[PDB]
Amino acid sequence: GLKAAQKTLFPLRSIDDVVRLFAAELGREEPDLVLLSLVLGFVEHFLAVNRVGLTYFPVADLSIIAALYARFTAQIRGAVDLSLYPREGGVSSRELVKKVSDVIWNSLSRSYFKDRAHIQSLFSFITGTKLDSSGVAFAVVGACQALGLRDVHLALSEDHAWVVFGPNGEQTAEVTWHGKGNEDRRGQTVNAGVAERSWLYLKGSYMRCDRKMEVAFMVCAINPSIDLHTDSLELLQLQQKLLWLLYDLGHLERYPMALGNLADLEELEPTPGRPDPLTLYHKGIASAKTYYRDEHIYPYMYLAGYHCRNRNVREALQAWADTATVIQDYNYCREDEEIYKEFFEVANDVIPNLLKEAASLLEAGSQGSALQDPECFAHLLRFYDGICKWEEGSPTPVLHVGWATFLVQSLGRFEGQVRQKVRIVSPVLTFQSEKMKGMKELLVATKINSSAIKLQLTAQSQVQMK
Ligand SMILES: CCCc1cc2c(N3CCN(C4=NCC(C)(C)S4)CC3)ncnc2s1
Repeated sequence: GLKAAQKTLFPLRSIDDVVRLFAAELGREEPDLVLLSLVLGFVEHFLAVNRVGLTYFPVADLSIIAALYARFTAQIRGAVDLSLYPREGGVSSRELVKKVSDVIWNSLSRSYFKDRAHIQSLFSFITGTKLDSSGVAFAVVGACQALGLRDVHLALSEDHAWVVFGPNGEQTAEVTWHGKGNEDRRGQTVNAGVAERSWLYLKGSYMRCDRKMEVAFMVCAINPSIDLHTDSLELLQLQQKLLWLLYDLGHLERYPMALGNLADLEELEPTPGRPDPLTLYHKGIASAKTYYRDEHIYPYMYLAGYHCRNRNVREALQAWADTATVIQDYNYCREDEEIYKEFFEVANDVIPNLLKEAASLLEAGSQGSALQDPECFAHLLRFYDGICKWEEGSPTPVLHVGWATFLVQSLGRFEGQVRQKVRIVSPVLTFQSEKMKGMKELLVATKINSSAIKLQLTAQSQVQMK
Protein backbone atom coordinates (compact mmCIF):
# COMPACT_ATOMS: atom_id res chain seq x y z
CA GLY A 1 0.00 0.00 0.00
CA LEU A 2 1.83 3.08 -1.38
CA LYS A 3 0.94 6.40 0.19
CA ALA A 4 -0.35 9.31 -1.91
CA ALA A 5 2.81 11.30 -1.15
CA GLN A 6 5.04 8.48 -2.47
CA LYS A 7 3.28 8.60 -5.83
CA THR A 8 3.51 12.28 -6.79
CA LEU A 9 6.93 12.15 -8.55
CA PHE A 10 5.84 9.50 -11.05
CA PRO A 11 6.38 8.91 -13.85
CA LEU A 12 10.16 8.85 -13.43
CA ARG A 13 11.58 9.98 -16.81
CA SER A 14 15.23 10.42 -16.02
CA ILE A 15 18.18 9.64 -13.77
CA ASP A 16 17.44 12.87 -11.95
CA ASP A 17 13.75 11.90 -11.37
CA VAL A 18 15.02 8.67 -9.74
CA VAL A 19 17.38 10.74 -7.55
CA ARG A 20 14.42 12.92 -6.55
CA LEU A 21 12.44 9.85 -5.51
CA PHE A 22 15.35 8.72 -3.40
CA ALA A 23 15.68 12.17 -1.81
CA ALA A 24 11.97 12.21 -1.02
CA GLU A 25 12.08 8.74 0.50
CA LEU A 26 15.22 9.49 2.51
CA GLY A 27 13.36 12.50 4.01
CA ARG A 28 10.51 10.34 5.28
CA GLU A 29 10.61 8.75 8.70
CA GLU A 30 11.15 5.28 7.10
CA PRO A 31 12.32 5.11 3.48
CA ASP A 32 10.41 2.51 1.59
CA LEU A 33 12.88 -0.26 0.73
CA VAL A 34 10.41 -2.21 -1.42
CA LEU A 35 9.50 0.83 -3.55
CA LEU A 36 13.13 1.81 -3.99
CA SER A 37 14.45 -1.65 -4.84
CA LEU A 38 11.63 -2.20 -7.37
CA VAL A 39 12.43 1.14 -9.04
CA LEU A 40 16.21 0.41 -9.17
CA GLY A 41 15.57 -3.10 -10.48
CA PHE A 42 13.17 -1.80 -13.15
CA VAL A 43 15.61 0.82 -14.38
CA GLU A 44 18.55 -1.60 -14.25
CA HIS A 45 16.56 -4.19 -16.21
CA PHE A 46 15.83 -1.71 -19.01
CA LEU A 47 19.32 -0.17 -19.03
CA ALA A 48 21.50 -3.26 -18.59
CA VAL A 49 19.48 -6.44 -19.19
CA ASN A 50 17.32 -5.44 -22.15
CA ARG A 51 18.04 -2.15 -23.97
CA VAL A 52 15.70 -2.82 -26.91
CA GLY A 53 13.65 0.31 -27.49
CA LEU A 54 15.76 2.53 -25.24
CA THR A 55 15.96 6.09 -26.50
CA TYR A 56 17.01 7.93 -23.32
CA PHE A 57 15.70 6.46 -20.08
CA PRO A 58 13.18 3.72 -19.34
CA VAL A 59 10.16 5.66 -18.08
CA ALA A 60 8.89 4.22 -14.84
CA ASP A 61 5.15 4.69 -14.83
CA LEU A 62 3.27 4.58 -11.55
CA SER A 63 0.91 1.85 -12.85
CA ILE A 64 3.86 -0.47 -13.61
CA ILE A 65 5.70 0.18 -10.36
CA ALA A 66 2.57 0.07 -8.19
CA ALA A 67 1.57 -3.26 -9.71
CA LEU A 68 5.02 -4.73 -8.92
CA TYR A 69 4.73 -3.34 -5.36
CA ALA A 70 1.30 -4.94 -5.04
CA ARG A 71 2.66 -8.30 -6.17
CA PHE A 72 5.33 -8.18 -3.51
CA THR A 73 3.14 -7.00 -0.62
CA ALA A 74 0.39 -9.51 -1.51
CA GLN A 75 2.91 -12.37 -1.62
CA ILE A 76 4.40 -11.46 1.80
CA ARG A 77 1.20 -10.53 3.62
CA GLY A 78 -0.61 -13.64 2.39
CA ALA A 79 2.16 -16.06 3.33
CA VAL A 80 3.13 -14.54 6.71
CA ASP A 81 0.26 -14.42 9.23
CA LEU A 82 1.37 -12.00 11.98
CA SER A 83 -1.26 -13.15 14.47
CA LEU A 84 0.65 -16.42 14.77
CA TYR A 85 3.77 -14.54 16.04
CA PRO A 86 2.70 -12.19 18.89
CA ARG A 87 4.97 -9.09 19.14
CA GLU A 88 5.64 -7.56 22.59
CA GLY A 89 7.66 -4.35 23.12
CA GLY A 90 7.47 -3.56 19.40
CA VAL A 91 10.03 -6.29 18.65
CA SER A 92 10.02 -9.41 16.46
CA SER A 93 10.71 -13.00 17.40
CA ARG A 94 13.19 -15.42 15.93
CA GLU A 95 10.24 -17.58 14.68
CA LEU A 96 8.79 -14.62 12.77
CA VAL A 97 12.13 -13.72 11.20
CA LYS A 98 12.59 -17.39 10.20
CA LYS A 99 9.15 -17.51 8.70
CA VAL A 100 9.81 -14.45 6.54
CA SER A 101 13.12 -15.96 5.47
CA ASP A 102 11.39 -19.24 4.54
CA VAL A 103 8.77 -17.33 2.51
CA ILE A 104 11.43 -15.59 0.45
CA TRP A 105 13.48 -18.79 0.11
CA ASN A 106 10.60 -21.03 -0.94
CA SER A 107 9.61 -18.43 -3.60
CA LEU A 108 12.84 -18.79 -5.56
CA SER A 109 13.26 -20.91 -8.65
CA ARG A 110 14.51 -24.40 -7.71
CA SER A 111 17.60 -24.12 -9.95
CA TYR A 112 19.47 -21.15 -11.46
CA PHE A 113 22.93 -19.65 -11.65
CA LYS A 114 23.06 -17.91 -8.26
CA ASP A 115 26.12 -15.81 -9.35
CA ARG A 116 24.44 -14.04 -12.27
CA ALA A 117 24.30 -10.29 -12.59
CA HIS A 118 21.08 -8.35 -12.10
CA ILE A 119 19.42 -10.74 -9.62
CA GLN A 120 19.93 -8.56 -6.58
CA SER A 121 16.68 -6.47 -6.50
CA LEU A 122 13.09 -7.06 -5.68
CA PHE A 123 12.40 -6.55 -9.43
CA SER A 124 14.34 -9.81 -10.02
CA PHE A 125 12.52 -11.58 -7.17
CA ILE A 126 9.12 -10.66 -8.60
CA THR A 127 9.69 -10.99 -12.35
CA GLY A 128 12.29 -13.78 -12.35
CA THR A 129 11.88 -15.51 -8.99
CA LYS A 130 15.66 -15.21 -8.62
CA LEU A 131 17.88 -13.61 -5.99
CA ASP A 132 21.57 -13.73 -5.24
CA SER A 133 22.79 -14.47 -1.68
CA SER A 134 22.76 -10.99 -0.20
CA GLY A 135 19.64 -10.29 -2.30
CA VAL A 136 17.77 -12.87 -0.20
CA ALA A 137 18.85 -11.05 3.00
CA PHE A 138 17.79 -7.69 1.60
CA ALA A 139 14.43 -9.09 0.53
CA VAL A 140 13.83 -10.43 4.06
CA VAL A 141 14.51 -6.94 5.45
CA GLY A 142 12.20 -5.37 2.81
CA ALA A 143 9.45 -7.93 3.57
CA CYS A 144 9.80 -7.24 7.32
CA GLN A 145 9.46 -3.51 6.79
CA ALA A 146 6.39 -4.12 4.61
CA LEU A 147 4.93 -6.11 7.58
CA GLY A 148 5.63 -3.25 10.02
CA LEU A 149 8.60 -4.97 11.76
CA ARG A 150 10.66 -1.85 12.41
CA ASP A 151 13.30 -3.75 14.43
CA VAL A 152 14.49 -6.12 11.61
CA HIS A 153 17.63 -4.69 9.93
CA LEU A 154 20.29 -5.85 7.51
CA ALA A 155 23.65 -6.91 8.99
CA LEU A 156 26.66 -6.94 6.65
CA SER A 157 30.20 -8.20 6.83
CA GLU A 158 32.65 -7.80 3.97
CA ASP A 159 31.47 -11.11 2.37
CA HIS A 160 28.10 -12.01 3.87
CA ALA A 161 24.71 -10.68 4.96
CA TRP A 162 22.19 -11.61 7.64
CA VAL A 163 19.69 -9.81 9.89
CA VAL A 164 19.58 -8.26 13.36
CA PHE A 165 16.34 -7.89 15.29
CA GLY A 166 14.70 -8.20 18.68
CA PRO A 167 15.22 -6.48 22.09
CA ASN A 168 17.69 -3.63 21.56
CA GLY A 169 18.43 -5.04 18.05
CA GLU A 170 20.68 -7.52 19.86
CA GLN A 171 19.59 -10.77 18.19
CA THR A 172 21.19 -12.10 14.99
CA ALA A 173 19.70 -14.53 12.49
CA GLU A 174 21.07 -16.19 9.37
CA VAL A 175 18.55 -15.77 6.51
CA THR A 176 20.55 -16.68 3.43
CA TRP A 177 23.38 -18.96 2.16
CA HIS A 178 27.03 -18.17 2.02
CA GLY A 179 29.27 -19.17 -0.83
CA LYS A 180 29.01 -22.42 -2.72
CA GLY A 181 28.84 -25.91 -1.31
CA ASN A 182 28.70 -24.59 2.23
CA GLU A 183 26.06 -25.79 4.61
CA ASP A 184 23.58 -23.09 5.56
CA ARG A 185 22.85 -22.13 9.17
CA ARG A 186 19.54 -20.34 8.42
CA GLY A 187 17.70 -19.31 11.57
CA GLN A 188 20.82 -19.57 13.77
CA THR A 189 22.85 -16.76 15.37
CA VAL A 190 26.24 -15.67 14.11
CA ASN A 191 27.83 -16.08 17.55
CA ALA A 192 29.92 -19.15 16.71
CA GLY A 193 31.42 -17.30 13.72
CA VAL A 194 32.16 -14.21 15.84
CA ALA A 195 33.73 -16.36 18.60
CA GLU A 196 36.04 -18.11 16.16
CA ARG A 197 37.45 -14.76 15.00
CA SER A 198 36.89 -15.46 11.30
CA TRP A 199 37.02 -12.74 8.74
CA LEU A 200 33.47 -13.66 7.62
CA TYR A 201 32.00 -12.26 10.85
CA LEU A 202 34.61 -9.55 11.47
CA LYS A 203 35.04 -10.46 15.19
CA GLY A 204 31.66 -8.82 15.66
CA SER A 205 32.67 -5.54 14.05
CA TYR A 206 30.18 -6.01 11.19
CA MET A 207 27.72 -3.37 9.98
CA ARG A 208 24.28 -3.12 11.69
CA CYS A 209 22.29 -1.10 9.20
CA ASP A 210 19.62 1.39 9.95
CA ARG A 211 17.07 2.00 7.16
CA LYS A 212 19.24 4.67 5.50
CA MET A 213 22.22 2.30 5.34
CA GLU A 214 19.90 -0.29 3.80
CA VAL A 215 19.16 2.23 1.07
CA ALA A 216 22.94 2.69 0.68
CA PHE A 217 23.26 -1.09 0.31
CA MET A 218 20.75 -1.26 -2.55
CA VAL A 219 22.52 1.61 -4.25
CA CYS A 220 25.91 -0.16 -3.96
CA ALA A 221 24.12 -3.23 -5.30
CA ILE A 222 23.24 -1.53 -8.61
CA ASN A 223 25.13 -3.41 -11.35
CA PRO A 224 25.94 -1.26 -14.41
CA SER A 225 27.39 -4.24 -16.36
CA ILE A 226 25.75 -4.88 -19.71
CA ASP A 227 28.36 -7.53 -20.56
CA LEU A 228 32.04 -8.29 -19.92
CA HIS A 229 33.27 -5.36 -22.07
CA THR A 230 30.48 -2.77 -21.58
CA ASP A 231 28.96 -0.77 -18.71
CA SER A 232 25.78 1.29 -18.82
CA LEU A 233 26.82 4.92 -18.51
CA GLU A 234 23.25 5.73 -17.37
CA LEU A 235 23.44 3.26 -14.45
CA LEU A 236 26.96 4.43 -13.52
CA GLN A 237 25.74 8.02 -13.44
CA LEU A 238 22.69 6.99 -11.43
CA GLN A 239 24.67 5.01 -8.85
CA GLN A 240 27.21 7.82 -8.54
CA LYS A 241 24.45 10.45 -8.04
CA LEU A 242 22.63 8.34 -5.47
CA LEU A 243 25.90 7.67 -3.59
CA TRP A 244 26.53 11.45 -3.45
CA LEU A 245 22.97 12.01 -2.17
CA LEU A 246 23.58 9.51 0.58
CA TYR A 247 26.99 10.99 1.32
CA ASP A 248 25.55 14.51 1.68
CA LEU A 249 22.85 13.31 4.05
CA GLY A 250 25.31 11.58 6.33
CA HIS A 251 24.27 8.01 5.43
CA LEU A 252 27.69 6.77 4.26
CA GLU A 253 29.36 7.74 7.56
CA ARG A 254 29.44 4.18 8.85
CA TYR A 255 29.71 2.47 5.47
CA PRO A 256 33.41 2.04 4.40
CA MET A 257 32.64 -0.10 1.33
CA ALA A 258 30.18 2.43 -0.03
CA LEU A 259 32.87 5.17 0.28
CA GLY A 260 35.30 2.93 -1.60
CA ASN A 261 32.70 2.26 -4.30
CA LEU A 262 32.06 6.03 -4.65
CA ALA A 263 35.84 6.66 -4.83
CA ASP A 264 36.10 3.99 -7.60
CA LEU A 265 33.29 5.76 -9.50
CA GLU A 266 34.91 9.20 -9.08
CA GLU A 267 38.17 7.72 -10.49
CA LEU A 268 36.34 6.63 -13.65
CA GLU A 269 34.37 9.89 -14.03
CA PRO A 270 35.00 12.70 -11.56
CA THR A 271 32.17 14.95 -10.39
CA PRO A 272 33.29 18.62 -10.43
CA GLY A 273 33.52 20.15 -6.99
CA ARG A 274 33.63 16.81 -5.17
CA PRO A 275 36.47 15.19 -3.04
CA ASP A 276 39.18 13.31 -4.95
CA PRO A 277 39.12 9.49 -4.97
CA LEU A 278 42.09 9.48 -2.55
CA THR A 279 40.15 11.62 -0.08
CA LEU A 280 37.23 9.21 -0.28
CA TYR A 281 39.42 6.11 0.19
CA HIS A 282 40.86 7.77 3.28
CA LYS A 283 37.38 8.55 4.55
CA GLY A 284 36.52 4.86 4.12
CA ILE A 285 39.58 3.91 6.25
CA ALA A 286 38.66 6.53 8.81
CA SER A 287 35.14 5.13 8.96
CA ALA A 288 36.48 1.64 9.60
CA LYS A 289 38.77 3.02 12.35
CA THR A 290 35.99 5.01 14.01
CA TYR A 291 33.06 2.61 13.90
CA TYR A 292 34.50 -0.86 13.37
CA ARG A 293 37.71 -0.99 15.47
CA ASP A 294 39.86 -0.92 12.32
CA GLU A 295 38.85 -4.58 11.75
CA HIS A 296 37.88 -4.28 8.05
CA ILE A 297 40.16 -5.42 5.25
CA TYR A 298 38.66 -3.79 2.19
CA PRO A 299 39.22 -0.11 3.09
CA TYR A 300 42.95 -0.68 2.62
CA MET A 301 42.47 -2.87 -0.45
CA TYR A 302 40.38 -0.17 -2.19
CA LEU A 303 43.22 2.29 -1.53
CA ALA A 304 45.90 -0.15 -2.63
CA GLY A 305 44.00 -0.91 -5.86
CA TYR A 306 43.80 2.81 -6.69
CA HIS A 307 47.57 3.22 -6.18
CA CYS A 308 48.20 0.02 -8.16
CA ARG A 309 46.18 1.26 -11.17
CA ASN A 310 48.07 4.51 -11.03
CA ARG A 311 51.45 2.66 -10.74
CA ASN A 312 52.23 4.27 -7.46
CA VAL A 313 54.23 1.30 -6.21
CA ARG A 314 55.29 2.83 -2.92
CA GLU A 315 51.76 3.77 -1.82
CA ALA A 316 50.23 0.52 -3.15
CA LEU A 317 52.75 -1.47 -1.06
CA GLN A 318 52.08 0.70 1.95
CA ALA A 319 48.30 0.07 1.66
CA TRP A 320 48.72 -3.70 1.18
CA ALA A 321 51.04 -3.74 4.26
CA ASP A 322 48.25 -1.96 6.16
CA THR A 323 45.76 -4.60 4.83
CA ALA A 324 47.96 -7.34 6.23
CA THR A 325 48.24 -5.55 9.55
CA VAL A 326 44.46 -5.93 9.87
CA ILE A 327 44.30 -9.57 8.83
CA GLN A 328 47.08 -10.57 11.28
CA ASP A 329 44.58 -10.48 14.19
CA TYR A 330 42.14 -12.90 12.53
CA ASN A 331 41.98 -16.67 12.37
CA TYR A 332 41.81 -18.10 8.89
CA CYS A 333 38.59 -20.13 8.98
CA ARG A 334 36.50 -22.18 6.65
CA GLU A 335 34.37 -19.82 4.65
CA ASP A 336 37.01 -17.05 4.59
CA GLU A 337 38.17 -18.21 1.12
CA GLU A 338 37.31 -14.97 -0.64
CA ILE A 339 39.88 -12.96 1.38
CA TYR A 340 42.48 -15.74 1.01
CA LYS A 341 41.95 -15.43 -2.80
CA GLU A 342 42.45 -11.69 -2.59
CA PHE A 343 45.70 -11.92 -0.63
CA PHE A 344 46.95 -14.73 -2.88
CA GLU A 345 46.35 -12.61 -6.01
CA VAL A 346 48.12 -9.60 -4.45
CA ALA A 347 51.18 -11.61 -3.39
CA ASN A 348 51.47 -13.94 -6.30
CA ASP A 349 50.28 -11.91 -9.26
CA VAL A 350 49.75 -8.24 -8.69
CA ILE A 351 52.88 -7.38 -6.68
CA PRO A 352 55.10 -9.47 -9.00
CA ASN A 353 53.74 -7.63 -12.05
CA LEU A 354 54.20 -4.26 -10.44
CA LEU A 355 57.80 -5.03 -9.42
CA LYS A 356 58.60 -6.50 -12.83
CA GLU A 357 57.62 -3.25 -14.51
CA ALA A 358 59.43 -1.29 -11.82
CA ALA A 359 62.58 -3.32 -12.60
CA SER A 360 62.28 -2.47 -16.31
CA LEU A 361 61.78 1.21 -15.51
CA LEU A 362 64.77 1.18 -13.17
CA GLU A 363 66.91 -0.30 -15.98
CA ALA A 364 65.69 2.67 -18.02
CA GLY A 365 66.86 5.21 -15.45
CA SER A 366 63.96 5.89 -13.14
CA GLN A 367 64.72 7.96 -10.07
CA GLY A 368 62.81 7.73 -6.77
CA SER A 369 61.95 4.12 -7.68
CA ALA A 370 60.21 1.96 -5.07
CA LEU A 371 62.98 -0.59 -5.81
CA GLN A 372 65.60 1.81 -4.48
CA ASP A 373 63.52 2.79 -1.48
CA PRO A 374 64.16 0.74 1.67
CA GLU A 375 60.77 1.93 3.03
CA CYS A 376 59.13 0.05 0.15
CA PHE A 377 61.12 -3.06 0.92
CA ALA A 378 59.89 -2.69 4.53
CA HIS A 379 56.25 -2.50 3.28
CA LEU A 380 56.74 -5.72 1.30
CA LEU A 381 58.11 -7.36 4.45
CA ARG A 382 55.22 -6.08 6.63
CA PHE A 383 52.74 -7.46 4.08
CA TYR A 384 54.24 -10.94 4.44
CA ASP A 385 54.55 -10.56 8.22
CA GLY A 386 50.81 -9.95 8.57
CA ILE A 387 49.97 -12.93 6.35
CA CYS A 388 52.29 -15.15 8.38
CA LYS A 389 50.79 -13.85 11.69
CA TRP A 390 47.26 -14.45 10.31
CA GLU A 391 48.23 -18.08 9.81
CA GLU A 392 49.36 -18.45 13.47
CA GLY A 393 46.66 -20.12 15.54
CA SER A 394 44.34 -20.55 12.53
CA PRO A 395 42.48 -23.83 12.15
CA THR A 396 43.56 -24.06 8.47
CA PRO A 397 46.97 -22.98 7.08
CA VAL A 398 47.60 -20.11 4.67
CA LEU A 399 51.13 -20.35 3.23
CA HIS A 400 52.58 -23.02 0.96
CA VAL A 401 55.48 -23.43 -1.51
CA GLY A 402 53.63 -21.64 -4.38
CA TRP A 403 53.82 -18.56 -2.20
CA ALA A 404 57.56 -19.07 -1.52
CA THR A 405 58.58 -18.89 -5.21
CA PHE A 406 56.99 -15.45 -5.55
CA LEU A 407 58.43 -14.18 -2.24
CA VAL A 408 61.95 -15.08 -3.38
CA GLN A 409 61.33 -13.40 -6.74
CA SER A 410 59.94 -10.26 -5.12
CA LEU A 411 62.75 -9.95 -2.57
CA GLY A 412 65.27 -10.38 -5.42
CA ARG A 413 63.82 -7.28 -7.15
CA PHE A 414 65.48 -5.18 -4.48
CA GLU A 415 69.27 -4.91 -4.52
CA GLY A 416 71.11 -6.02 -1.38
CA GLN A 417 72.25 -2.42 -0.73
CA VAL A 418 68.60 -1.38 -0.49
CA ARG A 419 67.52 -4.42 1.58
CA GLN A 420 70.39 -3.90 4.05
CA LYS A 421 69.01 -0.43 5.00
CA VAL A 422 65.89 -1.84 6.72
CA ARG A 423 66.43 -2.28 10.48
CA ILE A 424 64.42 -5.16 11.84
CA VAL A 425 64.00 -4.45 15.54
CA SER A 426 62.68 -6.82 18.21
CA PRO A 427 63.45 2.44 8.06
CA VAL A 428 62.62 0.41 11.12
CA LEU A 429 60.24 -2.55 11.17
CA THR A 430 59.10 -4.94 13.92
CA PHE A 431 57.84 -8.39 12.93
CA GLN A 432 54.85 -9.95 14.69
CA SER A 433 55.08 -13.41 13.08
CA GLU A 434 57.58 -16.13 14.09
CA LYS A 435 58.06 -17.00 10.41
CA MET A 436 59.34 -13.57 9.51
CA LYS A 437 61.45 -13.23 12.69
CA GLY A 438 63.32 -16.40 11.67
CA MET A 439 63.79 -15.04 8.12
CA LYS A 440 65.45 -11.80 9.29
CA GLU A 441 69.06 -12.67 8.58
CA LEU A 442 68.16 -14.18 5.17
CA LEU A 443 66.39 -11.00 4.03
CA VAL A 444 69.28 -8.66 4.15
CA ALA A 445 71.93 -10.98 2.65
CA THR A 446 73.69 -9.99 -0.58
CA LYS A 447 72.61 -13.19 -2.30
CA ILE A 448 69.08 -14.35 -1.49
CA ASN A 449 69.19 -17.95 -0.28
CA SER A 450 66.10 -19.18 -2.08
CA SER A 451 66.01 -22.68 -0.57
CA ALA A 452 66.40 -21.38 3.01
CA ILE A 453 63.61 -18.81 2.40
CA LYS A 454 61.33 -21.51 1.09
CA LEU A 455 62.00 -23.62 4.16
CA GLN A 456 61.32 -20.69 6.53
CA LEU A 457 58.07 -19.60 4.87
CA THR A 458 56.54 -23.06 4.61
CA ALA A 459 58.14 -24.53 7.70
CA GLN A 460 59.13 -27.53 5.54
CA SER A 461 61.01 -29.91 7.78
CA GLN A 462 63.27 -31.60 5.22
CA VAL A 463 65.09 -31.37 1.87
CA GLN A 464 65.33 -34.01 -0.96
CA MET A 465 66.71 -37.34 0.28
CA LYS A 466 68.64 -38.94 -2.58
C1 LIG B 1 27.72 -9.37 -0.26
C2 LIG B 1 27.47 -8.95 1.18
C3 LIG B 1 28.69 -8.25 1.84
C4 LIG B 1 28.88 -6.87 1.16
C5 LIG B 1 29.75 -6.50 0.18
C6 LIG B 1 29.65 -5.18 -0.18
C7 LIG B 1 30.34 -4.42 -1.14
N1 LIG B 1 31.36 -4.82 -1.96
C8 LIG B 1 31.76 -3.94 -3.13
C9 LIG B 1 32.83 -4.67 -3.96
N2 LIG B 1 33.98 -5.00 -3.02
C10 LIG B 1 35.23 -4.70 -3.35
N3 LIG B 1 35.60 -4.20 -4.54
C11 LIG B 1 37.10 -3.97 -4.61
C12 LIG B 1 37.77 -4.69 -3.44
C13 LIG B 1 38.81 -3.79 -2.78
C14 LIG B 1 38.40 -6.01 -3.87
S1 LIG B 1 36.49 -4.93 -2.25
C15 LIG B 1 33.72 -5.53 -1.69
C16 LIG B 1 32.24 -5.97 -1.58
N4 LIG B 1 30.01 -3.13 -1.38
C17 LIG B 1 29.02 -2.51 -0.59
N5 LIG B 1 28.33 -3.25 0.36
C18 LIG B 1 28.62 -4.55 0.54
S2 LIG B 1 27.91 -5.53 1.64
